Amino acid sequence: SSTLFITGATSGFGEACARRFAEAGWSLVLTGRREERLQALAGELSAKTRVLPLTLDVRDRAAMSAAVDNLPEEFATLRGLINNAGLALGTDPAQSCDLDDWDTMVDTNIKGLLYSTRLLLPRLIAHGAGASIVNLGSVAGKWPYPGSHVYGGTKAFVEQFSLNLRCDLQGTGVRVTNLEPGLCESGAHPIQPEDIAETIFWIMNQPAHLNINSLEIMPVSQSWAGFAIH
Amino acid sequence: SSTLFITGATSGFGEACARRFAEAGWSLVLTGRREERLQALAGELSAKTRVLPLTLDVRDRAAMSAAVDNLPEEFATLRGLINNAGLALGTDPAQSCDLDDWDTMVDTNIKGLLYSTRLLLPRLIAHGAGASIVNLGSVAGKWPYPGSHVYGGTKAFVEQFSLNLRCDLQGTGVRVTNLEPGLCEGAHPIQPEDIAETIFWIMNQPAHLNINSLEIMPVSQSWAGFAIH
Amino acid sequence: SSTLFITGATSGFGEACARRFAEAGWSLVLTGRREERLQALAGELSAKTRVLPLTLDVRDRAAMSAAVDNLPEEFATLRGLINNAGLALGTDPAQSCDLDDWDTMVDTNIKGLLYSTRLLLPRLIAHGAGASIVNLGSVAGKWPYPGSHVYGGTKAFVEQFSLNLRCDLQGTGVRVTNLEPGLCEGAHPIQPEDIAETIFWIMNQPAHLNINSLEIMPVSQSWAGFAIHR
Amino acid sequence: SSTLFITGATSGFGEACARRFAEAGWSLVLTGRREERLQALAGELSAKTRVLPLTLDVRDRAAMSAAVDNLPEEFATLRGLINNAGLALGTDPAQSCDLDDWDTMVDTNIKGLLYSTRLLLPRLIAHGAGASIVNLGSVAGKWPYPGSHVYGGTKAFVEQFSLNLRCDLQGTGVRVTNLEPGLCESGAHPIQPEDIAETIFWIMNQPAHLNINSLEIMPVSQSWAGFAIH
Repeated sequence: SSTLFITGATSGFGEACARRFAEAGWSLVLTGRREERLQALAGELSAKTRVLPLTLDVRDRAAMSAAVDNLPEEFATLRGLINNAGLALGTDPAQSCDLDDWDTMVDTNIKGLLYSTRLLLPRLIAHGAGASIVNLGSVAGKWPYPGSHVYGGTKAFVEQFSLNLRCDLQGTGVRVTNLEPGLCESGAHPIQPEDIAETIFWIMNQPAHLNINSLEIMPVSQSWAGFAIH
Repeated sequence: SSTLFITGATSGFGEACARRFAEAGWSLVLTGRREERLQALAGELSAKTRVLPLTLDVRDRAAMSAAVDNLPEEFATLRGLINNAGLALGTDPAQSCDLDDWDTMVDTNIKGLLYSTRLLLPRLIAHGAGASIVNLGSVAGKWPYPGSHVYGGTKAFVEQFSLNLRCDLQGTGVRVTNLEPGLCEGAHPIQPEDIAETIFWIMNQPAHLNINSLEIMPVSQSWAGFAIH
Repeated sequence: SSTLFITGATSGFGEACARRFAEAGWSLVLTGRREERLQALAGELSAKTRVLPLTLDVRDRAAMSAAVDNLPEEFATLRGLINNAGLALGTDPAQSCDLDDWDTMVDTNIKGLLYSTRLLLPRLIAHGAGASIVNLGSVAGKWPYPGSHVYGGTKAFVEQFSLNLRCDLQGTGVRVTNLEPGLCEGAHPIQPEDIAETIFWIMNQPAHLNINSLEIMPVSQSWAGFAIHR
Repeated sequence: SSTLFITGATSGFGEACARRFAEAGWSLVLTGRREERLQALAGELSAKTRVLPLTLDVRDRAAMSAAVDNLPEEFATLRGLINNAGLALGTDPAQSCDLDDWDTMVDTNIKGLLYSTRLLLPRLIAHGAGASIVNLGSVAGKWPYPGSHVYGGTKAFVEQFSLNLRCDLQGTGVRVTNLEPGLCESGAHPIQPEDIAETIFWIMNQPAHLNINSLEIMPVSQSWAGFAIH
C-alpha cells in the first residue's frame, strides 16, 4: 500500500518524517539504535498509523539483512524509502582527525545507505509505479569548506550514487532523489526538521512519471563565501 | 500583494505558469513576442485574476526597460519573477552551425534573462521576505550531449548566475531558484503543467527557505554514459 | 605545421602564451584591439617566429569573419586555438550593476569565444590529429561568491560549451580543454607565465589524449565555505 | 627531500608511476597485496633508485599504521603520495549486486585512501613547500552511467575529499590534486598507464606556489552520449 521505511527515525530529520507520513496514514517501518526513544515514538505514532519499530544499526549488514528478510507480508511491496541515518563526527582538520570517527561516518553514511537500499530494492521494484527513494545528502557534498573532509566526501558519494542508481532502474517505475539540505537547527532561521519532512512528503507524492533527481535547499540566510587566501 | 512577472508567457512553460498562478489569484504581468496569442490568454485569465499583457522581446534592452518603468503602482513591489523566455535552435554539430542561431540563443537565454532580472530586482527587493525568482535552466546546463553546444552553455550560465545572485541578496529576503527540467512534451515526458506546479511550490516556500536548484526528469529519462568513436 | 591563433594577445594570459609558443617556434596569429601594443609584441616576437597580428574586437562578428576568411594559406590548417579574450567589470552587487558592463562581458566572454571557435573550427578540423582548443574558464565558472554574478556565469558557459564541443568533434582528432585558473597576479598568486606553461603542456599532449578540464589555484587559495546573514 | 609513497603499486597506473618516478630518481615506498610481483618490480627499479616494497592491503588499518610507523628515518618528511589503490567490481544493475563487492570497493577506494592519507599526512606537512598528494578519482565520480553505482559514488567521494583536504592544509604548502581518468587500456586508442604516470609527474613537479585542484582526462575517442529514454 502506502508503506514507508525510514532509517535513523530518531536521528536528524527521521522523526519529523515519521510524524508527517503518520499524519498521512502511511504504514511505517522505523529503524533506530536507541530502542527506548524509537519505541516511544512508534507507540505515539501507533495511534494514527501502523508502525513497526526495528532497533537496528544501519552499519550492521547481517542484522539489517535479517530484519528485512523477517518483514511482514504487509511490506512485500514498499512505496517509500528514506535513507536518513547519518552523522558528522569531529572538528579537527583532516591531519589531526581520529580514524575511528572516519570509519563510523563511512560505515553509517555510505555503507548503511547501501545496505538499506540494496536489501529493500526488490520491494521497491515490486511496488513499481510511484515508488520513491529519498537519500539524505547535503550541501557539504558539493561545496568544500574547512573541516568537511570525510562528511562532505560521504555526501558526495550519496549524490553520485543516487544519479547512478537511476541508470539501473529502467522500466521499474522507482524514483530516486538526493535531497541536499544546508544549515539546520536539527536569528538565522535555519531549516527545521519539519521543513525536511514536508519537502520529502512533496517529493514522494510526485506524479508517477516524474523524478526529481536532486533538490538543494538552504535557509535564505545561507549563501556562499567564496575563497580563502592564507 | 501577490504579483507575478513572466517572460515568454506564450512560449514554453510560460502559459502553464500563467494559468496555475491565476488559479491562486496572483496579479500577473505576462510578456511575449506573439501579441495576439498573449492577449487571448490574458483575456481568458482576466476572469480569474488581474492580468497585464506586454508585447515584448526579452532581447530588447530598451523595450524591456521602458516597460518596467511603465508598470502600474500595484507593482511598486513584486512578489515573483519567472524567467522563462528561452529557446534551443537545433542539435547540428557546432562546426556546421549558423552564428545567427547562436546569437539568438545567447541574447534570449542569457541577455534576456539578465535584463528582466536586473530591471525587476529593486521591485523584488522592495517586496522583501517571501519574494522569489525562478530561473528556467535545464539538464543541458550540466550534462553534455551531442549538439548541446550553445543551448547547454546558456543553461550553465543560468545555473551559475542563480547561485551567484544569492550571494548578492543578503538581507533582502529574496529567494533564487534554478529549475532544471529534462525531457518535456511511451516516455511520459514532463508536461508544462508539471513545471507550473513545481514553480508554484517553489514560490510558495515559507519565507525562511531557499531552494537553490531542483533538477527534474521524467522517470523514463536517465544517463547513457559515454560514447567511444 | 605548428600554427596557433590567440584571442586577446595583449590581454590577461595572452601575451605570456604568445611568448611561450614563440620560443617553441609555432607560427602565431594574435588578436588585439590596441593596434600599437599588438604590433609591438608582434614585431618583437617576429625575431623568434612568424607572427600575424590582427587588430580586431572579438565581439565584432563581421570583422572576425572577414579576418578569418583573409587568413594566409599558412593557416589553411590550425594546430592550436587559445580563447583568451575576456574580462570582468566589478564585484558590485547584481541589483545595482550597469547593464552596459553585463552586455560587454557576455559579448566578449561568450560571443567572442563562440565566433572564434566556430569560424576557426574548419581549420582546426583540417589539421586533424593533435589539434587543440584551449578555452580560458575560471574557478568562477564553478564556485559562487559575492559579486561574481555575470563573470562567473560567462565562465560557466565556457565550461559547459567546452565539454559539449567534444561531443560534436568525433573522428576529427581535435581536442578541447577548459582551463580554470584561480587567483592571479604572501599569496604567491598564479603568474601569466604559469598559464602559458600549462597551455603549452596541454597543446603538446599526445594526440590520443584529451584533457577536458584542469582547475588550478595558487596553493594559498582554497574555499571559505558558507556565509550566513543574521 | 624527494620521497614517494605509492599504494597499489604492482601493475596499474601504479607500476607505471613507480617506473616513471624511478627515472627521476625519487626514493620509492611501494605498497601492494601481490608480494612477488611487488618484489620483482622493486628489484628491477633498485638499479635506478632507492625502493622499499611493503606488502599490504590498504583496507587493513592496523597494518597500514604499523607499516607507516615502521618507515625508515629517510621518510621523516614525505614529498609525494599517490593514492592509487582502488577497484571496480563490475557493471551489473545495483538491484542484483553482491554487498561483498560493495564492501570491498568502499573499504579499498574510500577507507584505504583515507588511511594512507591520514597516516602519512604529518610526514607530508613535515616536508612542507612542494609536497603533493595525488588522489586517483575518475570520470565516474562526475558522470553517471549504467552499473556505475558504487564505483562512481566512491570516486565522487575521492573528488570532494580532495577539495576539502585543501581547506585543512592552509599554511602547510602541501598540494592536493584529484586526477580523473577515463577509458584506460585495462581502435579507441585509450589512456595508457604511462600517460597517467606522465601526468602525475607533471602534477607533482609543479612550482610550489601552484595547486592543480583537478584534471579530468579522457582518450579523445571518448565523450558523452547524453540521455537514455526507456
